[PDB]
Amino acid sequence: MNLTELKNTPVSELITLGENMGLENLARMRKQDIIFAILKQHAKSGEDIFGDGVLEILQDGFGFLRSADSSYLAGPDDIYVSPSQIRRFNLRTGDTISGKIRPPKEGERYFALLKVNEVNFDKPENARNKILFENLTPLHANSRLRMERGNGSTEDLTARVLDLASPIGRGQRGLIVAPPKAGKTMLLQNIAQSIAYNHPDCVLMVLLIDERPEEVTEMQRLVKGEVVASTFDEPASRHVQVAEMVIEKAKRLVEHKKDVIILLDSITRLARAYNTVVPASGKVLTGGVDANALHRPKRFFGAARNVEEGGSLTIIATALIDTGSKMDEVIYEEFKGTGNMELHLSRKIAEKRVFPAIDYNRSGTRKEELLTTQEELQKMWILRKIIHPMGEIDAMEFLINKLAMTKTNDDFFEMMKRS
Amino acid sequence: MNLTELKNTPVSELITLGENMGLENLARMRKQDIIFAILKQHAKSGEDIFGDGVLEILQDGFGFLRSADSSYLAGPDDIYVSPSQIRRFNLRTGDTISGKIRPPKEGERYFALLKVNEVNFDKPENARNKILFENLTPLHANSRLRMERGNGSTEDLTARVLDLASPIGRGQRGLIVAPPKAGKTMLLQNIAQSIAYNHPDCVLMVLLIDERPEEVTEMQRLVKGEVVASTFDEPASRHVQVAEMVIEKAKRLVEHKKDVIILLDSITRLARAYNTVVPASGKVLTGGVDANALHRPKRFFGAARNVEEGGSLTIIATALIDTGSKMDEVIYEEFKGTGNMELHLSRKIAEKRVFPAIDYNRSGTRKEELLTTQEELQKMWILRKIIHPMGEIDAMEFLINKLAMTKTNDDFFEMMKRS
RNA sequence: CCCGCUGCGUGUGGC
Ligand SMILES: Nc1ncnc2c1ncn2[C@@H]1O[C@H](COP(=O)(O)OP(=O)(O)O)[C@@H](O)[C@H]1O
Ligand SMILES: Nc1ncnc2c1ncn2[C@@H]1O[C@H](COP(=O)(O)OP(=O)(O)O)[C@@H](O)[C@H]1O
Ligand SMILES: Nc1ncnc2c1ncn2[C@@H]1O[C@H](COP(=O)(O)OP(=O)(O)O)[C@@H](O)[C@H]1O
Ligand code: BEF
Ligand code: BEF
Ligand SMILES: [Mg+2]
Ligand SMILES: [Mg+2]
Repeated sequence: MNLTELKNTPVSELITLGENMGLENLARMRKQDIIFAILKQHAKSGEDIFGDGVLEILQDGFGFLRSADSSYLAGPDDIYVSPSQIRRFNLRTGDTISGKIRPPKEGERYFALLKVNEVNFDKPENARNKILFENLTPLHANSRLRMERGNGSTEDLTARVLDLASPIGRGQRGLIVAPPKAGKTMLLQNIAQSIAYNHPDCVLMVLLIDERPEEVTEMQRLVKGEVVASTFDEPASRHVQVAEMVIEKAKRLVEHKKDVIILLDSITRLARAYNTVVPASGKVLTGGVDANALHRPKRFFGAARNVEEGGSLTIIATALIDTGSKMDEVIYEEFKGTGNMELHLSRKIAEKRVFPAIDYNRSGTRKEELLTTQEELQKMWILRKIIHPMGEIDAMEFLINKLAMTKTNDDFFEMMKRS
Repeated sequence: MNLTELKNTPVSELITLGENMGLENLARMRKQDIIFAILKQHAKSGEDIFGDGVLEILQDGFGFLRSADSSYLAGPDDIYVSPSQIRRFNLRTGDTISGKIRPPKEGERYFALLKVNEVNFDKPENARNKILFENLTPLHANSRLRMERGNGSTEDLTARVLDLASPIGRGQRGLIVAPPKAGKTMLLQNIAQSIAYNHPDCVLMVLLIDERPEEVTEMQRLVKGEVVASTFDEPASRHVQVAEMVIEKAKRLVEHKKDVIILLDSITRLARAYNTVVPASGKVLTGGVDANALHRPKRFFGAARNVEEGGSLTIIATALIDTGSKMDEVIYEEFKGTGNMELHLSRKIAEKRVFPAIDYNRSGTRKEELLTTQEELQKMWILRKIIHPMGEIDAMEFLINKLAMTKTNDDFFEMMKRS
């Protein structure tokens, strides 16, 4: 029992609940009004009411608990938190809070809360002395996020090729670059499925920025976890603040020694939104990029790291290259200077239609020896040496038609060694 | 005992110290409060507290001894030095001062220095009669900094190739120019190891401006010297302040006839920070560079020189090219006009996964006859004549698989002359 | 030969 359940419950159920116990209503107004009336009558009955939300701090000192359904923006229902509670519990923006709430008093249009009992999914006083995110000691990615599933399915081929080309570890700063219609979004979907299957302990938060609504619905339907989105019909500031809220929530989760994974549908459009919202400095680089536009995107992308104290933040963002515009090229080569994993998809392999359309020679990760073991690293070395002389197309066809009949990558390696 | 000595000890040790013979405390507050309390009680005994720092002189006349843990920035404990002491000892910004401090009394908000005992690791009676940095007569580099080792290991190979392409001397202005992912940071790490092993007498300082925090941790746990860092999380103003503090410290050390070596993880990011901080003048160069933006980067880079009076300052920095934005192109081609040593790494050799990915033909140093012997220069000329016709990837493969079987460069030259 | 001390425009986006 909490505010969220009543928010997501069907209108018929809540109208019946108000009808039998409570004053009758014919439901001539909005559902939120009926929810407010039900909350009022339940508070009058004397029963405590629960509430949940992700905290966002305002410049005055008070904060609002935004809801995930509204994609963490302001809305009609936003629990108010006083600066006194924030100071007492040392809360920061992005800290999810669950606790007892109260209906608004006179002159108040938002619910308030009197007690908290779940701060970032644990007992609240643990927030008294936790090490801050910027105070953690970062490290190179040590643990490996194996995307391989071993079921032998056709979609498992993309995960296997991902494992072979550019290994992904915990705390990786990854980029997936390709021209449009080259297989980016479906690669992200396959990555999300592999994460959900292999690594259920990780907190997967798929963030879509400046993307088509149909893809938003597809992600919400076929992804197990949390999906937040901001379609392309929304302003740039919308995308900007959604991204800030998501990254702050991820940082707060990491502060509690959690493994957090974020999949970004496109970092190029996030950089474009940041450029649009940035004040003009009078200096413009190649393309339309403002000189000071890329600081905040750099911070957002570089929030991903491997923490020695425990937990990690992985970010896998897609990007556009070879689109005929220097904006995308400069964005890619500027985020190439801060990322770790790089995966290239080429339109030539996509037109030839052999999927996944991965450019093996142009894709790799930094410090692969820290993820793969010695024998696996040597096998990867041999495979890359064999693949490199061949072109992209024939190498991809040879690899795909060479590991398809093999269930596991280890068996593929040993069969390469045998033959 | 020093103040920094109490900083470096764990909180448990200092709280036990404060509990066994000092006032009892259960440590409910921050560490700095305990440090202040124990220092005040120790001064109340009638003895003398000690401390140390690096001097930064404010525009009003007084100064503060910043600490390395705060990246030589304003922290919550900075020993105050009166203008009288500065005038007495002719102290300038960046001087490392160690001496007797006193606790803050009423009206005093930070610690204060009353007696000094060491200025730049020397008695304070030598700083009054020294020659300022700007008055030292500059000179071309004469003493060679041998990066070679007798190990024969693979990691030595890179250093060896450096000794063949661009010899490095004391007082050089180095530029490791390459696109992203070419190998600049690993090459800088190898240079740091070579400096630490071959030349332990040189003062090695590593400056990382706007780079990955994991690389900062790797430098800290790998470099045998001093590491000062400012990751991309910080703004450009912090970057420039840290840069000026480091360069002032290096200049003060050079004024005492010391060999100082500075390694810059990226001079391009420093130039970008200076461009963002500089006031607009209405004139913008191609690529988005302000017209008056590169003067201070020029001063920072040209602070490196060989001093005839004794000592030297050697700055080796990494730069960026082929990013797709002409900002980096103009920055590199402008720093090439104020440097001595250029070492180029090509992205395509890196994609071949052949390391080091040095561009031998585009790499060289100015006035190499002053750093090498006659026979060594003759052999280097012969090798360059051999290498020049062949392609860059072929050249690097030939060089690597030719000097892999020789422990030193002399054996490589002997086997090339013989065969 | 006697002297008063010291926004937009342009540029940058731009080939
Ligand atoms: N593994 C795959 N199998 C079949 N088609 C694919 C695959 N990956 C991508 N595609 C094709 O890509 C097109 C859409 O591009 P998508 O993969 O969603 O990334 P993006 O839209 O970002 O380019 C679809 O028409 C789909 O047919
Ligand atoms: N001497 C070397 N030996 C082996 N690998 C190297 C060497 N130098 C660079 N690399 C490779 O380069 C990657 C790191 O590149 P880095 O130097 O960080 O790029 P940048 O020069 O743009 O900072 C690592 O994954 C590493 O495998
Ligand atoms: N006539 C020459 N003989 C030998 N070396 C030369 C000659 N002219 C230039 N160099 C080489 O060029 C380098 C200096 O170039 P410099 O003339 O300073 O460049 P800039 O033209 O930018 O001033 C020296 O290291 C030297 O080896
Ligand atoms: F067409 Be997709 F955006 F590569
Ligand atoms: F990718 Be490197 F930092 F240029
Ligand atoms: Mg897409
Ligand atoms: Mg680097």
